[PDB]
Amino acid sequence: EELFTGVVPILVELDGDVNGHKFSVRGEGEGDATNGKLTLKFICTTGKLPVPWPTLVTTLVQCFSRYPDHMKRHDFFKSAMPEGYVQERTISFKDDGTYKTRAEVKFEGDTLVNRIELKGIDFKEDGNILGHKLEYNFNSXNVYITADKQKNGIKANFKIRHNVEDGSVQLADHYQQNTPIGDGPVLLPDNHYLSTQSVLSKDPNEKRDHMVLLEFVTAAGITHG
Repeated sequence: EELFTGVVPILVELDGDVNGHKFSVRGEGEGDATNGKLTLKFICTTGKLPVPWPTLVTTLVQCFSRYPDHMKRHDFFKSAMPEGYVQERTISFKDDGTYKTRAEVKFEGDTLVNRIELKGIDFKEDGNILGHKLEYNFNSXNVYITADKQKNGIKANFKIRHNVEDGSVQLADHYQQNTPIGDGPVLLPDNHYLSTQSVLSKDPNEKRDHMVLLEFVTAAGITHG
């Protein structure tokens, strides 16, 4: 019965901890899955953020992807709602540290809500992350999604290339698992991918450390006939 017909509003709240630097982020926006489009505004609610906003983009809602008319049959993310789903990820940054995230994504009335715990261990103090040496952009990936028979959900891995201010690239190898919150009702997709493209900006008026994030996601990689 998985119904994202509207433009559904979105809350994101993350609580985080990197090398003992506690912090909290809040995101409000809206998303239209019909058009694979979404818009979001993230504020760090503990003053200054201790890492680059781009490292958090993956972590900070794949229910919003456009799945073309013939591919609805393979949209786990939606199928799993409103009960929702759990998205766990381990993100290792080559020659630097690591993130564990665990996050619960679900409806709460009108709103789609993504609540996340993130803990980052052992990052170099003059590293590219801890030292905010990363360009404020985010390059696009086509993420491959594959059914997990056993845990009754999906998994994914991919390497994000973050651009560094000196002209080099910071690898962030992502590994991800999703598992529904409820029991009984979900769609397990044959492999396919999610092309996802992102634009980071700033609000002219916003005093707090923040990110504006526009984002466009469509699914493809099944074809038929």
